[PDB]
Amino acid sequence: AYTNSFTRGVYYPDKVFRSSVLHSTQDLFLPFFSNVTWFHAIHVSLPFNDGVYFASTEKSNIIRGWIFGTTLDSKTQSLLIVNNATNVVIKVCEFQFFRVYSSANNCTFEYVSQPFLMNFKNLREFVFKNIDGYFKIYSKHTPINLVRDLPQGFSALEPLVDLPIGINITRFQTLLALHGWTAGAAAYYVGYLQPRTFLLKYNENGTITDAVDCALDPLSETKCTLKSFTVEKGIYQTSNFRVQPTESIVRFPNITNLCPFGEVFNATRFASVYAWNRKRISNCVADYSVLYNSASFSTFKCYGVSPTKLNDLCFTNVYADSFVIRGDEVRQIAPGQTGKIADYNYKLPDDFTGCVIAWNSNNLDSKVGGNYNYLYRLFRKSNLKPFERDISTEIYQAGSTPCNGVEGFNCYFPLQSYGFQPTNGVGYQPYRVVVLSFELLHAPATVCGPKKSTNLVKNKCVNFNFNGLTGTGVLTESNKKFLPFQQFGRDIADTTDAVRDPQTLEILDITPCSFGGVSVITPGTNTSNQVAVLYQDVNCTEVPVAITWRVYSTGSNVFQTRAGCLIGAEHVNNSYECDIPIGAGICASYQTQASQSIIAYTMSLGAENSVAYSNNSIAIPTNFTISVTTEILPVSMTKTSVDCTMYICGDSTECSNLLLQYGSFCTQLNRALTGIAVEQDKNTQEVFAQVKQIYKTPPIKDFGGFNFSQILPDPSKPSKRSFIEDLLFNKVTLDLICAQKFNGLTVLPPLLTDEMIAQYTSALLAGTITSGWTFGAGAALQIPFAMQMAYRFNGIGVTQNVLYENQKLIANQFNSAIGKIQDSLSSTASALGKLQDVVNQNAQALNTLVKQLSSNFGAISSVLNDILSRLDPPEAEVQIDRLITGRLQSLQTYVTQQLIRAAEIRASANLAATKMSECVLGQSKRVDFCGKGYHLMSFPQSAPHGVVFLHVTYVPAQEKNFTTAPAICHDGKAHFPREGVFVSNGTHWFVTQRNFYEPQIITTDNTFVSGNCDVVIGIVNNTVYD
Amino acid sequence: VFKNIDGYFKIYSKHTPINLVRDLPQGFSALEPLVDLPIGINITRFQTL
Ligand SMILES: *[C@@H]1O[C@H](CO)[C@@H](O[C@@H]2O[C@H](CO)[C@@H](O[C@H]3O[C@H](CO)[C@@H](O)[C@H](O)[C@@H]3O)[C@H](O)[C@H]2NC(C)=O)[C@H](O)[C@H]1NC(C)=O
Ligand SMILES: *[C@@H]1O[C@H](CO)[C@@H](O[C@@H]2O[C@H](CO)[C@@H](O[C@H]3O[C@H](CO)[C@@H](O)[C@H](O)[C@@H]3O)[C@H](O)[C@H]2NC(C)=O)[C@H](O)[C@H]1NC(C)=O
Ligand SMILES: *[C@@H]1O[C@H](CO)[C@@H](O[C@@H]2O[C@H](CO)[C@@H](O[C@H]3O[C@H](CO)[C@@H](O)[C@H](O)[C@@H]3O)[C@H](O)[C@H]2NC(C)=O)[C@H](O)[C@H]1NC(C)=O
Ligand SMILES: *[C@@H]1O[C@H](CO)[C@@H](O[C@@H]2O[C@H](CO)[C@@H](O)[C@H](O)[C@H]2NC(C)=O)[C@H](O)[C@H]1NC(C)=O
Ligand SMILES: *[C@@H]1O[C@H](CO)[C@@H](O[C@@H]2O[C@H](CO)[C@@H](O)[C@H](O)[C@H]2NC(C)=O)[C@H](O)[C@H]1NC(C)=O
Ligand SMILES: *[C@@H]1O[C@H](CO)[C@@H](O[C@@H]2O[C@H](CO)[C@@H](O)[C@H](O)[C@H]2NC(C)=O)[C@H](O)[C@H]1NC(C)=O
Ligand SMILES: *[C@@H]1O[C@H](CO)[C@@H](O[C@@H]2O[C@H](CO)[C@@H](O)[C@H](O)[C@H]2NC(C)=O)[C@H](O)[C@H]1NC(C)=O
Ligand SMILES: *[C@@H]1O[C@H](CO)[C@@H](O)[C@H](O)[C@H]1NC(C)=O
Ligand SMILES: *[C@@H]1O[C@H](CO)[C@@H](O)[C@H](O)[C@H]1NC(C)=O
Ligand SMILES: *[C@@H]1O[C@H](CO)[C@@H](O)[C@H](O)[C@H]1NC(C)=O
Ligand SMILES: *[C@@H]1O[C@H](CO)[C@@H](O)[C@H](O)[C@H]1NC(C)=O
Ligand SMILES: *[C@@H]1O[C@H](CO)[C@@H](O)[C@H](O)[C@H]1NC(C)=O
Ligand SMILES: *[C@@H]1O[C@H](CO)[C@@H](O)[C@H](O)[C@H]1NC(C)=O
Ligand SMILES: *[C@@H]1O[C@H](CO)[C@@H](O)[C@H](O)[C@H]1NC(C)=O
Repeated sequence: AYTNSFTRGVYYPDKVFRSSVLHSTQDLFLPFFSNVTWFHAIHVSLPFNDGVYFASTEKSNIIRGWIFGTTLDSKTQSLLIVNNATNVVIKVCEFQFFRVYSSANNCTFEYVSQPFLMNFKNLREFVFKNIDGYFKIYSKHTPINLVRDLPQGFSALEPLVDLPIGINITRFQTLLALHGWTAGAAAYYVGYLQPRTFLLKYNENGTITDAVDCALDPLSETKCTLKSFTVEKGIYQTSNFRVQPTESIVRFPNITNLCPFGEVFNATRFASVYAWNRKRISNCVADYSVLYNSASFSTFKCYGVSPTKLNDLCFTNVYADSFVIRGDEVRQIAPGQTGKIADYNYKLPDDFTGCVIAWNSNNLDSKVGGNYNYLYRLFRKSNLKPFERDISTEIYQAGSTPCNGVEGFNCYFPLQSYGFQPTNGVGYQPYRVVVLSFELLHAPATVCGPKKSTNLVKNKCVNFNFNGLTGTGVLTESNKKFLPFQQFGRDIADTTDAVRDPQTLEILDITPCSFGGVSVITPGTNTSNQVAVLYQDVNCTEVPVAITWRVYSTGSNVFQTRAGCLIGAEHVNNSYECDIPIGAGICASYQTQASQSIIAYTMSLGAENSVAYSNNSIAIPTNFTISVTTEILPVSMTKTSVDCTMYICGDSTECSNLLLQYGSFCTQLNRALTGIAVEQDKNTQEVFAQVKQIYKTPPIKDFGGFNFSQILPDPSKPSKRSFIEDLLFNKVTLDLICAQKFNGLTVLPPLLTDEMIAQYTSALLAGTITSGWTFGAGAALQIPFAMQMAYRFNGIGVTQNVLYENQKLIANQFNSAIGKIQDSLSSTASALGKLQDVVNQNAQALNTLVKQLSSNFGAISSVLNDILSRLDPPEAEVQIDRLITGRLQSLQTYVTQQLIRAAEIRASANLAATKMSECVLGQSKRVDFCGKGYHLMSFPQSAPHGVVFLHVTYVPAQEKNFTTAPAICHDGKAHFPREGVFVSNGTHWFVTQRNFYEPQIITTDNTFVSGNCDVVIGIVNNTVYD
Repeated sequence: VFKNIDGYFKIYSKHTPINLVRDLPQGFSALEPLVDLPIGINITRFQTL
């Protein structure tokens, strides 16, 4: 039987308390939704690889006992756990498989301890792990409902005990004791752990409440990468994919330059004993396999080198000595061994980096009468130096008297050769011995081996090697024309691009295994859980054959695009607004095409339109909308202060004295940050403090129907802000601050408090609504808001009569616009994106800075205190200086990023100051500067580290067609409109303003004369009143 | 071209026909490598036979 493990196989990774923190771990866990074996134990009257997760839900404690080992037959040590009524007993010994075991031999360690395990069934979760000879056991007891077959539910297993088990473990078994055998059946669950990366969520109590398997599905991969349980709708770049190579191929030239070492093995007569000949070969190829294949031998023992080792080791100055010796003298030449021949004929150095090969030579050297030609000398002045030969025939005085002349009593220089006979000498028969030594100690290398190659593969990623040039990828037919001296080809980027086969002189291109970006496209995690996967710049004929999660690699949804391919969304022919941009004009959405799914499509650039252009057709608007639009501008950012001493050094005197050497760097960093903070204050002053005096709105708020109650301050609230200002303040969200403060990263408060910023804004509002643009230039001059509105209308080329004749309508439009602003700000949280993401950037920068303190930067650890405690000053300081360099580099990176961010914030603040000067303090003519349409006025509103402009704009609407002429000819002379345009309703002609349909009688006042009507193209005929 | 670097003695050569207007005419050509020998001896002075 089998089933799926939903949320089981989770434990506390280490004995450490945490709280309200999402922690990422890499350890042995049971993967989520895994193939868990449902065992049933029934009587008729398992491999332990990378830990085991064991679950039991049976009653009456029926399942009692565990076995772990490699053989479990008392040949090798075994681990056994057994439980009964009162306690639990553990052994690690060789038990012969008390019905459990027969005999106890070689027993070394046993453990006796507290009990572990004490119709609603209960789960008894156990986890067994074995790492570097340490066996950790984890457990948990959880009563549940009846049956439920591994229900939905999460809980982690606390550790109980760890065992120092020093034996290889391969298989584990369960045992149980039963009460004539009673018939019975039971059930348990077995799961296998893998090296996985998990994300654990800790509650306020520090209990692991929930987990995410990062390496299960793309959605959980995005969850683990963002370190959050909720993922906002969009596209997120996850870990990069690379198709792995298939095999390894090695290419070398054909076999050349052979060592003729067979001939010296096949020599008719070998070198003498006392007069051994020394020989050296180099610059060829030798093998040991063929050496004992062609020339078989049985008497050989080698010192310091493995028989297989000689084949791959590359010689320059190898010493070879071959001679015929007696079988009993074959083993006597070993260094430090005493003997007549060793001390007076030939011996090897103590540091003999070599080995001996011996074989029989009786049948090739011995005669019937004996070979009396292998003469030697078992007499010398002393123990001769290693690798020395002597042929000087000086008489040796062996006896007590100076034996001189031809001979003496038992005195002679040479000795008669051994009676070398085939059968008579049992171990005295001659043997040929060759001693090969390789005490090289030299730069050149000559004699290594044929350096064997393998078969050639093509059109497939491989680990290719060409005469030491190593790489990975596919090979293809080469169009390059090499030259005989050229071997491989490089490109502009100094990388290998084409290589020639050293065996046969054919050349192939090199292209490493195709790869690209992996992106996950998701809607809101709350909205849905199905995701799409984008493979960037990879042809998706390759990923399906590349089928760690590869479930989606052979999905029925594949769409190919310029950006790459998309899997998990269906391409559709119709075009919508872009929601999630994919790239190269492809956008993804989540909709029902009634079941909802992810789709991909070509983005629409807006509704198709054809402007009704003609010779003489104009469209004139007859109505307008007073559109009030919010423009959010960041003005300042959180003024940050950092002290080197607190951050870089954990209040250590030694670290402080080592850091004082970098005083220049620290003063530069402090100067840069102080400059940034003073610049933030200057930004706020330049944007807001543009008024010499603080103006006050009158108690009578009568502005000809315009209602400024939502933007003017309300005395009720303690901080005298407005309704809209309060909404903006609530929308932006401004512990980790305590940790930042404790690590020496402080936030200096702005010079201007939110109260005085609101007071500056209120002064600007009062000046704007009571004086208009005049308070910007010089002394504030009072003017009714109606006539200021008439002036703003006159500014955009609309005659002031329009506003006075529609005063109530414009006032109602403005009020409804403010109402819509209030509703939009109250409803959605996406309004103040810019200020919120600025705050998020600053918070992320500070969090990254605090997190880099965990990096060791190649030191022993990331904490100075343990370094000081565990190290004597010199090694302590040689670690601490590296740590200081790392942390100073992190601080420099932070300060540089802050300088660039402060430059962009200063650009935004200069733009905000320009907008306050040109939109608030006056009416701007710059198109689309102070909002979309014809700008009328603006209202500043303070917001957390920024400003909001309520750009009031005139937008024409309800346009209609008219017939138009460039000029009028009345009395043979052309007439032109003073300021407006000629239009005809079909019968009569009229002069009108260009932004509001208002026809007027064509008279001498609104028109001026110029030349005659035979030059202007498109002039028409009409009459002009005096 | 005769070189010796890290005990490795390298020979480069090239063969060109000329009308023998005069010694070392105007022209461009490179010397393709022929043989490198791992000699590893001291070279300071050289002579032509
Ligand atoms: C220019 O556009 C104005 C709207 O942008 C438009 O105002 C609209 O006028 C109509 C009729 O005068 C109103 O319609 C409603 O009138 C009353 C409420 O006052 C209702 O009882 C009726 O049933 C009807 O629904 C609109 O309410 C009003 N819109 C606004 C925002 O006030 C002007 O009339 C237009 N001017 C010209 C010259 O076309
Ligand atoms: C300017 O606009 C203001 C908001 O649109 C408006 O204030 C609003 O006034 C109305 C009635 O005058 C209030 O409506 C509520 O009045 C009482 C309050 O106890 C309730 O019992 C009623 O049921 C009703 O809900 C709004 O509460 C009030 N809104 C705010 C935000 O204060 C001003 O009156 C407008 N200015 C002028 C001159 O009229
Ligand atoms: C195009 O514009 C024409 C010029 O304004 C317009 O003609 C005008 O039409 C109105 C009635 O629709 C006339 O108004 C007078 O009508 C009678 C005439 O006897 C009087 O008794 C009334 O009291 C009223 O004053 C205008 O007299 C007339 N303009 C002229 C100069 O005669 C056309 O109707 C417009 N046509 C279209 C299709 O838009
Ligand atoms: C964290 O543990 C505390 C106990 O130390 C929990 O507080 C009690 O929880 C029980 C069961 O949930 C309630 O019956 C009590 O009313 C709680 N006591 C108090 C004073 O609130 C607390 O609920 C746990 N928190 C979480 C998130 O599980
Ligand atoms: C897969 O890789 C590229 C990328 O799609 C393929 O190149 C396209 O091939 C199709 C059909 O032959 C053409 O219509 C496109 O114009 C090609 N585009 C580009 C950018 O090259 C290529 O044919 C496929 N196979 C291989 C081996 O690359
Ligand atoms: C001005 O007149 C033109 C043409 O007389 C109008 O354009 C037509 O609009 C209708 C529906 O909007 C289409 O079915 C026609 O194909 C259009 N014709 C042309 C030639 O473009 C235009 O709508 C009129 N202007 C306004 C503001 O309505
Ligand atoms: C505007 O009216 C004038 C006359 O009042 C037109 O001028 C005449 O045009 C015709 C045809 O080209 C000529 O035969 C006459 O000789 C012109 N008379 C004069 C006095 O110039 C003129 O054509 C009209 N405008 C247009 C655009 O037709
Ligand atoms: C579990 O594995 C067995 C054999 O290894 C297989 O027969 C069975 O279908 C698998 N079950 C699941 C749910 O994958
Ligand atoms: C449990 O078993 C141990 C030995 O394995 C023994 O010492 C102990 O007496 C047993 N207790 C009971 C209650 O069976
Ligand atoms: C294991 O026990 C056997 C007795 O059968 C003994 O010969 C051997 O020396 C023991 N080995 C160890 C390592 O204790
Ligand atoms: C290597 O030997 C093979 C086997 O016949 C031959 O085809 C190939 O041409 C040889 N290459 C060289 C460089 O000798
Ligand atoms: C996700 O949707 C739920 C309702 O289904 C809503 O309560 C929640 O606010 C949404 N998430 C976010 C981040 O707004
Ligand atoms: C888009 O239209 C073409 C023909 O115009 C058709 O072949 C194709 O199947 C359509 N796309 C989809 C996703 O059905
Ligand atoms: C626009 O005026 C020119 C001037 O001669 C004329 O040729 C053209 O036909 C006119 N356009 C149309 C659409 O009639």
